[PDB]
Amino acid sequence: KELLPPIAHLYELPISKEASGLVHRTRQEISDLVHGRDKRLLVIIGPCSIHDPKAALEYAERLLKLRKQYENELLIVMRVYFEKPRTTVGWKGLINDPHLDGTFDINFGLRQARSLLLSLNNMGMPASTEFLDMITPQYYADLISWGAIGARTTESQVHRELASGLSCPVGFKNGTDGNLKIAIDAIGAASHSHHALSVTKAGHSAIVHTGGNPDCHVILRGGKEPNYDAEHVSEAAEQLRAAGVTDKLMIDCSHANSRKDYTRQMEVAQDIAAQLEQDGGNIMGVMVESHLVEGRQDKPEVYGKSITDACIGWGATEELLALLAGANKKRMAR
Amino acid sequence: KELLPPIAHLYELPISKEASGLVHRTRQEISDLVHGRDKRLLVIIGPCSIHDPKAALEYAERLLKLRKQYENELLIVMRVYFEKPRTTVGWKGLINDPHLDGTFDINFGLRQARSLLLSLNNMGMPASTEFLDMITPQYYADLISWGAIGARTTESQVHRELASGLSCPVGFKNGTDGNLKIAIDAIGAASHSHHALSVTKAGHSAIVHTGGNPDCHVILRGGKEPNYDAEHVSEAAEQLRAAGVTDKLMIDCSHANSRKDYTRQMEVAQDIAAQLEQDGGNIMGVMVESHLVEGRQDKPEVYGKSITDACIGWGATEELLALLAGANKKRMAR
Amino acid sequence: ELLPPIAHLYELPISKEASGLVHRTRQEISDLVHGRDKRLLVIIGPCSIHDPKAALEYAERLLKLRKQYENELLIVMRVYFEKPRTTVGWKGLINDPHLDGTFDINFGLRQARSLLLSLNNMGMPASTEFLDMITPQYYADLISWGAIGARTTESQVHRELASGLSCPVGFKNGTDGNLKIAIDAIGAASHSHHALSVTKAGHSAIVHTGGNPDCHVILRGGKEPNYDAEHVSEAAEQLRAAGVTDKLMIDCSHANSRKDYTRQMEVAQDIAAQLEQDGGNIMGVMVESHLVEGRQDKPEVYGKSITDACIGWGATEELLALLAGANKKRMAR
Amino acid sequence: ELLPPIAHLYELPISKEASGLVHRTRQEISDLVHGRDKRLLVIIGPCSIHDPKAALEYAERLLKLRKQYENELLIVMRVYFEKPRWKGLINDPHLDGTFDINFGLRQARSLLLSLNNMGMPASTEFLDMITPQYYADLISWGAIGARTTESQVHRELASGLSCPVGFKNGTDGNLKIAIDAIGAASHSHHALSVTKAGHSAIVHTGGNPDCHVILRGGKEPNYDAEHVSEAAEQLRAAGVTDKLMIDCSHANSRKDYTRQMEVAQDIAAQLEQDGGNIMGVMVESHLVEGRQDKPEVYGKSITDACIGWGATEELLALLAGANKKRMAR
Ligand SMILES: [Mn+2]
Ligand SMILES: [Mn+2]
Ligand SMILES: [Mn+2]
Ligand SMILES: [Mn+2]
Repeated sequence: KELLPPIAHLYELPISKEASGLVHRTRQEISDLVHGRDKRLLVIIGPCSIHDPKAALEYAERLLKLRKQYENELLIVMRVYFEKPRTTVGWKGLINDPHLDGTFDINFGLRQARSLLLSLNNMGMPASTEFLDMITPQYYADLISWGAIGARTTESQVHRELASGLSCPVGFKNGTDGNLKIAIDAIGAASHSHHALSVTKAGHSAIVHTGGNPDCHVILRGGKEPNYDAEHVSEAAEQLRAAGVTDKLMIDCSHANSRKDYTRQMEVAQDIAAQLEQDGGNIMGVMVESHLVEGRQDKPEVYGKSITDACIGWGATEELLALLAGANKKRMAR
Repeated sequence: KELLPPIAHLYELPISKEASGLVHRTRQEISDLVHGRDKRLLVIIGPCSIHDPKAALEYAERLLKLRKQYENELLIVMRVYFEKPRTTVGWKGLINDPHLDGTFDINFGLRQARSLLLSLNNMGMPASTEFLDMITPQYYADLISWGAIGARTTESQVHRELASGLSCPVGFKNGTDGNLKIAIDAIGAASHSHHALSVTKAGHSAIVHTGGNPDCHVILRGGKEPNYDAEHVSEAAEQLRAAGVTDKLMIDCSHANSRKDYTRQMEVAQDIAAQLEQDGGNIMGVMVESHLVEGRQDKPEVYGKSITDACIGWGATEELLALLAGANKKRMAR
Repeated sequence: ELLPPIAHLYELPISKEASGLVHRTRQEISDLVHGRDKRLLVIIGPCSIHDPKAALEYAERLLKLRKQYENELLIVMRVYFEKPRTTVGWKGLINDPHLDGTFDINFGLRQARSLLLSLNNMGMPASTEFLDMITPQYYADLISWGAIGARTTESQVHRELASGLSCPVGFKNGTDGNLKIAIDAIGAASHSHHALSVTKAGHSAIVHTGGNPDCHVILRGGKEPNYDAEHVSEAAEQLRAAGVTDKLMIDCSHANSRKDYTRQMEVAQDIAAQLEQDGGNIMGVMVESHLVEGRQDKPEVYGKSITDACIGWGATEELLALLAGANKKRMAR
Repeated sequence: ELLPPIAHLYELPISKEASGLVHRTRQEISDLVHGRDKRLLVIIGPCSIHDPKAALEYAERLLKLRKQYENELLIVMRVYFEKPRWKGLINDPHLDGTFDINFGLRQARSLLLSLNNMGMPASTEFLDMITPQYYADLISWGAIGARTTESQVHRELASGLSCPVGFKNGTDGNLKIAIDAIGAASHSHHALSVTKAGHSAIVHTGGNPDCHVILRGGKEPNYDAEHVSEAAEQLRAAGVTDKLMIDCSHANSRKDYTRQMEVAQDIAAQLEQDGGNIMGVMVESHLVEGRQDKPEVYGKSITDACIGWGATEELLALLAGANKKRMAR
């Protein structure tokens, strides 16, 4: 199959006025969190990965009510990640393999991804994703209010350059090691201007002079040990001030910080709430892996149940958000 | 100024019949080493970085003599790296900054890199390089007999896919932590077939189905602790066997193993040499950083003196190669 | 920003049934060009397409005649998107799809492919004029017979294009009355060429064409009209002397009709008589027809040309029954 | 695999001096088209270029006459790579039927650049929608063939070119097609083209205000005073420049090279009597006269027969002398 260029997809699914309005302001609102001008708490919450658009839309419908209810405390954004990167061997995600049958139908996957994101934004839910790849971003980055670079790629030069060219805030994860320095450096690198090689909306390789991305930050996501608590937060903030970059950071309640057990996500959030109640001046956000139904499954049999990492279910998601708004209500009052 | 596609470079500088046979043959020869079919020692030696083609060619002429001289003991290949990754400080290498003046001139830079490579293979010197991104390899991979993926991108899914479609053998580095698993996972992923995005010789994005690369292997390059000795090699080999991948590996004499001191490359070589005399079954090659003149300089004033990592000079290079040839002749005769 | 053909092919893939109609009809026409079959090819429909709704209603009506007369005539609809005008005027549905002087080529190519896919799906093959080297890729797969413009029959690059098409192509005699250029053009179109063109992915490239063996001539007047037996017999002699097929198409409209739509029927009558007598050299005719007769400067009335004047449906029924009847007798000898 | 223009522009960028010469020659020919200068444009040289060595040798000689006659004639070399029919130098640069277009475009661009750099401006016929951008930048004057003057896509092409362009009457002898072609190419167009990078694209051309007609025979040869007055009328009637070019070879010579001089004589006399509407002539000329089927003799055509150098000297002197008088009055 010939790969369709971005312009093909952009022509069928142009950004709407409302969607570009929401991306613009959500980007702006998050910038304010990164630089300490607003004290609301970014919450990146949703499925480990998107495998069904229908489930994703219903998830977004519920999430949206809670984003509106808690809007003075939290800034809620949906995880719309298309894949779980592989150490090896599972399913590569919606874009790479949208039919979940090992066919590669990238053209269909990118169309479906663009469509899901346009629809979420159109209903009022801004969206987040991880940019793995140097070529796919162009397809839907205009519908993204916040991007991640993963633990496995935060050290990659071309990923740092990718980030320097995006128009959304970007979070960089510490190494699968626990190494924070690679993420701090990455901030350095992404904030500067670069002469990169990328591919245009028309599908041709090209030189792009990036403008630098001034709204990057660190994500604490565990390593050898969990790095979510106050002491790890304090040490990180120190390192961040020493490199002269922002000391506002995000914490991932999931992955290595929950030690690969979804039931511990709540416990990590409880620890974060307590830091917000005492002080927690260095935290601008959190990350949660959440779905309609808890746990995981190998085959997409059950509706709204993850097929990559296990997630908490809707019930626990309600509790968890209520917990963080409350604790953040108090921090914003001091 | 606009970016030229690989076909423009291939039309000025087509691969000669001699270079392509030299490449086909050297790749096959290295595959024999990776899979334990031959017991010669692969030796990847040469400047930390190429900043001058003239000095580079003169280096190769001398190195060519030793390659012939030790051809029954050592398989010698020139290091032809166009940069040292640098986290935000200094010269971006010869492809990005070919004029060494801080400008960016990638059309000139890719042209000059291909020229050099074409001239090295025509004189009878095979070449090795590090593939950093997904776009530039297409400009000269046909001239490369062995490649490396940088420690910084070892975990990167997109670099693993890159390696899976390269036709040369590829070596992957243990992590900046001393960590071997990530290199072994990389061999895993790079040996499989992948559906990925890349850019054709014509400069267009496209879907590629890679065939998988069977000749990948590990490179031991230190972590917090140097990892060139018997014990580390023994331990490395076990992990490799337990993962069902080749237990033949390469050891970096430079950088962390040298404790970042160019005067210690010889020490590490000695240790490797004693392993070869004794047993050394699991060693298939070594990396060495070497130039016409020893040391380093901040600015490119002195002819044939590195402006990136410090290198051993030509004299010490002859002594080291002689030491390795002699040790390996002994291994080969048992 | 111009979208490559692959973008339109992804949204509007050719269906199996369209695929089979195109294939079948190109072969069927091929047999007319080379005299293996004696049915009369009729290219018929509006001068230009300005409204897909009317074109669809027209195709529906035509399809029924296509079947009624299926043993005497091979009816293929005319789906031209413009009349080339040597003065100011509407640039046609591909360039100006919105009919407001806008240029919106993406929308226009998409709409053209869609109409053409809809027509093949309903069971009506389609013909068109290929006017340039770039747009045909977007829908050539949906076309059973093509024409090269009278203005481009001498153009080497348009001859190279015909050599690459997989449908039969017709070449017109020169506004002069000139037949040599069409004969030369068949000459050239039948050979392999190494030309430059644009790929499905939107890139310039070298293509090696295989030759198009199913080309033929179209008689479209002077100067003086050239549809009668005397002109026909003369064309055939030259075609033979050139060693190319001596089966030809005659255009009932335009200059052969003295630029008057009410005279298309008279040209058809004369062709009917020739078919009744002998007319062994005629393999097809061309007719400008719409739902309603005539023309109008603005698109005010439904199914009425805004380019050249066409006969209406009433006259269309009459003209076709005449050629079926007359060709029935040809085929029975 | 077709290289894009940018690959050839990267190897062979226009020099400071070539840029100057092109801009100046377009501007000077423009002056002839619009009646600010009364020199005679002479488009002269080989029928087709099949050897760059010969072409550079010919240019070297033509240069000397371009200087000698710079106050009377504006001499521009004819650098046409083919004759519509051997498929020409760009298609078949090796003259062996192997179609190495990449080599042929490169060699085409190289020769053009050398010619400009030696002080010799250059003209060619744009046949094709895709090739022009590989070297339009080195051309001071373009032609559209009689066989494409009616083509809409070739009119649009000329609409986007920065050099004056001449349009031929048809193989008819039909002038109206070249007249409607000026109208069309003078307007702005939304046409499809190919970028310097090799991708198809929408380009909005700005219009070409320096176009004009080329009289090149019928029918009956159409070079004389009467035929000229007839064309002028129609051109004025059509509201376009009544200043035109006359081809001395091809139809107007009855396909006879020896007769080229004859046409030039008629033209000279008009230039002396009055000849106000003539701004240019075209002549087919090589180092050696005649023609050949195989390229065995150096400097001799293998498409249309040309005059040799000796006759070129005479034909040029005759046109300069005649035009000096016109410019005197
Ligand atoms: Mn996950
Ligand atoms: Mn180094
Ligand atoms: Mn018409
Ligand atoms: Mn000629």
